[PDB]
Amino acid sequence: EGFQKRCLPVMVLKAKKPFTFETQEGKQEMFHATVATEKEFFFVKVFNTLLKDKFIPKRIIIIARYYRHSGFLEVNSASRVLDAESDQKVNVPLNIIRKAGETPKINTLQTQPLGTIVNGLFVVQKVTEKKKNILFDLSDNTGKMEVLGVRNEDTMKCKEGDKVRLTFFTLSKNGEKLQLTSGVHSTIKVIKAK
Amino acid sequence: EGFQKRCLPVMVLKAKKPFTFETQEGKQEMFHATVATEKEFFFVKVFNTLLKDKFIPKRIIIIARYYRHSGFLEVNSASRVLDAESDQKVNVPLNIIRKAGETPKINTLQTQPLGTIVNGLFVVQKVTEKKKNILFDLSDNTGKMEVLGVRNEDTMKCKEGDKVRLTFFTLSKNGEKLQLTSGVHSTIKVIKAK
DNA sequence: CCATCAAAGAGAGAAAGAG
DNA sequence: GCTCTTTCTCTCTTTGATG
Repeated sequence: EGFQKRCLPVMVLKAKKPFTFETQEGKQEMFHATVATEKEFFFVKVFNTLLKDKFIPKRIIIIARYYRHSGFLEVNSASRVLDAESDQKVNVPLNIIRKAGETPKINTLQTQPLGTIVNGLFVVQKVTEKKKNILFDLSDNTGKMEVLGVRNEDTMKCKEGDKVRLTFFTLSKNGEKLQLTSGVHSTIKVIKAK
Repeated sequence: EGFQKRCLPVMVLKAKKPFTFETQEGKQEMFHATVATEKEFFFVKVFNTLLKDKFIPKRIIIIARYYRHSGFLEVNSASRVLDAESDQKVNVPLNIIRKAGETPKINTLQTQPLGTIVNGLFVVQKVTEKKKNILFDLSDNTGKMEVLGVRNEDTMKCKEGDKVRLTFFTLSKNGEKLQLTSGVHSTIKVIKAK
C-alpha cells in the first residue's frame, strides 16, 4: 500500500474531461490528468469529477495523502488536495514538461517495461472487429504495434487513416510488434481524418 | 452599389438574437447577422425579424430587393429571402469564415476606412460615464481606442477587467487613437470579469 | 511557420419544470 | 390551461499544446 500521507506541490500539466466507467458499484466518475515536479512527472487517476476545480493546466496544487501505484498515481476520497500559496516554487524544466506530453515512439515501447502506462495519439493502419473487442493495428515511422480495445459506438467508426487518442493503456508486450491492451480505466477517442 | 433586386445565394454565417430599438417613428425590431459568398462576407441588418427562419448558420439562402451600404447590407420587409435549391453551391473558403467571425485587432482598425462596421469582444480598460453616453476606453495587445456608447442598465454593469461585445459600431476616428461610435442599430453586452 | 487537437467561454435555440 | 426561468445541446471563437 504505497499511500503517501506526506503532501506535495505539483504543477498540473494536463487534466482531461471526466468520463463514466461502469465497474461494480455502478456508474463511476473520474478523469485523467498529468502533473509534474521539478524532478519527475506522473500520470494521475482522479476519482472525483468535482476535483476539476483543482486540476488545471499550469496550475500548482499541493496534494496530500495519495496512493502512488506502479506507473501512475491515485488521488481518491481518503486523500486530500488543496491550493498552494504564491509561496510555493516547484519549477518543471521544459524537457520534463515536453516529455510529459509527447506520444511515445513505438520503437521506444519495445524497450519499455510492461505495466508502463501508455497514452498517445496514434495512426490506425488496420482494424479487425471481434466479438467484444476490436484489434487496432497502429503504426508510425518507427514501426508498428497492436492494441486491443473495447468494441462500442465511436470506436466502431474507426477506419484506416483515422487516428485514435489512447489514454491509460498498459504495455502488455514489447520487442518486435509490441502490444498494448485496454484496461478498466483506459479511454480511447477516435479522431476521423481530414 | 445601391439597391439590388436580383437573386444572390449566400451562406448564413452568424445570426443574432433580435432586439428592439427606437426612432422618430417609434419602436422597431431587427436582428444582426453575417453571411458570405464564395468571394466575400457581409454583415446584415435584417429588420424583418421573421427572417429568422432563413437566417441560421451554414444554411444557404437566396435574396433580392435588399440594400447595399458602405460596410453592410440591409434586408427590409420589402425584399425576399428563400431556401436555396438543392443545386445551389455557395462554397465558402475557411479564411473568409475565420475572418468573418474574428474580433478585429485595434491597430488594424487604425488603418481601416472610416464608416467601417466593427463587431467584437474587447477588454474594458477604463470607463468615464457621461450624461448622455458612456466613454469606453478599450484595449488589446495592439493598442487603445475609445468608444462612446449608450448609458444604461447593462452598459453600467461593466467594470475594468470585464469585456464587452459590440455589434454594429461604426469607425468614426482612425489613426493613432481611433474611436468607435454608437448608432441606432448598434448593440452592446457586458460580460463580468471571471 | 503551419496543420491538427483539445478545452474553456460566450451565444442561441429549443425543451422541461414551476407559478 | 399558459408565460417565465433553468438546462443542454451545439457551435464558434480563442488560446494553448503538439508534431
